Amino acid sequence: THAPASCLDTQYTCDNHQCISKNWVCDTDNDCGDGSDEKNCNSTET
Ligand SMILES: [Ca+2]
Repeated sequence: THAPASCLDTQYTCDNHQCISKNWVCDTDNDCGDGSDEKNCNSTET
């Protein structure tokens, strides 16, 4: 019994509850607007 996450399976759930592609997460461009997809990442890209 798997628990279905928010948004699509291949989608990411931003802090703003936005549903973007998981391939957009931490791609050095804020997709969620608030940039939560970029904030949830561990790299010194600045
Ligand atoms: Ca992004």
